[PDB]
Amino acid sequence: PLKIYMLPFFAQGHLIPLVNLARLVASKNQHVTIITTPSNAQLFDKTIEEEKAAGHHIRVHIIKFPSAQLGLPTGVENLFAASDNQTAGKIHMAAHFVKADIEEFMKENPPDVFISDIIFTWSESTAKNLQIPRLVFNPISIFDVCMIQAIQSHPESFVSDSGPYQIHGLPHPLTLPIKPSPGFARLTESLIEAENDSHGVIVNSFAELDEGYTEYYENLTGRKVWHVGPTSLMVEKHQSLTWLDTKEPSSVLYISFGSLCRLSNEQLKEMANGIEASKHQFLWVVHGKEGEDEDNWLPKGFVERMKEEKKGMLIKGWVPQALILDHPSIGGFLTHCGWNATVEAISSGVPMVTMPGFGDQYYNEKLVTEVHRIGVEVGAAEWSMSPYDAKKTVVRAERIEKAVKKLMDSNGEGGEIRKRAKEMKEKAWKAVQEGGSSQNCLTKLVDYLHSVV
Ligand SMILES: O=c1ccn([C@@H]2O[C@H](COP(=O)(O)OP(=O)(O)O)[C@@H](O)[C@H]2O)c(=O)[nH]1
Ligand SMILES: [Cl-]
Ligand SMILES: [Cl-]
Ligand SMILES: [Cl-]
Repeated sequence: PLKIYMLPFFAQGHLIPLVNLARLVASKNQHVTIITTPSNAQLFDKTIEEEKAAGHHIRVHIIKFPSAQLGLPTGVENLFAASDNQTAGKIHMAAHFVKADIEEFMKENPPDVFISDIIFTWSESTAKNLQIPRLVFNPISIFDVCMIQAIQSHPESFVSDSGPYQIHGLPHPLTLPIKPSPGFARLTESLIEAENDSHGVIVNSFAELDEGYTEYYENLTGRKVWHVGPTSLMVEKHQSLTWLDTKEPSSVLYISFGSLCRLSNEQLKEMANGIEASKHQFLWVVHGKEGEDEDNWLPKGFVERMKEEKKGMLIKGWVPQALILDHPSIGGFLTHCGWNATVEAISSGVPMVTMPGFGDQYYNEKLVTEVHRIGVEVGAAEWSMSPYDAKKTVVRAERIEKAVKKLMDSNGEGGEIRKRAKEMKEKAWKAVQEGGSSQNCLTKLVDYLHSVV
């Protein structure tokens, strides 16, 4: 059994995929330690207790979050607790400050293998000075870094002031309506750089989804890709459901952007008009609007006609999203294309209507709509690097209405996309089931680590 230390970054889209990888590797009779901070460990300690109770050798080593060095108040230890770019940048800076406590812990208790999130750039020098193999963990598909690199390597394609823009050199032709904003290629230098006797990159995706981009990346960097994901699938009555029980199969568009990527008042109004003009049934979940005048973010009397024509339901608060996406009445998912939303949509076979909000979501959109055609693209109006900055432009209602109609209408393109989405669901569960690509690759990874030690 190997001694494997796993270092997640302090963000939910990074933390939970790496924790799930930790549960998978522990389930293969390995000694796994997750190194994290107190507020983050309490997001999954109950799962760890259940794994320990099943005989799996998995534990959490607590390190102090550098709140004092950053001037952050206690309990602000992940991006979900940040509310502005300054705080978000400080949490990114925290990845550098934890280096001393982690290096000290590893010089005293050296493990056999060190697995660290892409962000901890110091992990390379730490593994060399301790003479220990290190693998990088990428919590999303390898397609994103490929799209980024293709953009970076073709600056002549983005010289025009107005789009569309062509992305060349990839397995698929890709287009962008808006050019990437300065700094779009952050947190990729560790992934794009060539190999220096690399043990590979662990990728939270599956081979079928990344097909072609796996080879593009390996050819570009020389580094092996280990597809072991989606790890959230590998480790496997609310009034909304009651309303859905009255609707025809695949007849309801589910709309949810969550809390981080919540839309502006002007954007919510454009959305309601486009959704209403689409004439399709909808389940719209909005966060952070309880006790606010609906006229501030909805058209006049939107909710009145919404219930009179029996078209839509608007929920202000938390909904069981996993059960909603599994309900047969849902026929579409309008969302921001975050990785977790993308994986959940795939796992439920639900086609997406893509409206990316910030960051990696513009690349996730293209994987969904232009590579795999398991969703429909609304059309971005602004490229934002941050979820907290207010957008100077808005996605107009006709674009939202046209995209919903394109997916939800029967006689057209939506039938193919709906069928492709159902087939990707089967491919995703097959990859994580017994004998699937990601289960086989996880076994080969652990075997390879044994021969490296
Ligand atoms: O009303 C809600 C909002 C979110 N979620 C779950 O919370 C995660 C997504 O949270 P959120 O959208 O806030 O995260 P973001 O993608 O914006 O970072 C997923 O597992 C969803 O299933 C949920 O169950 N109900
Ligand atoms: Cl996942
Ligand atoms: Cl917005
Ligand atoms: Cl295989």
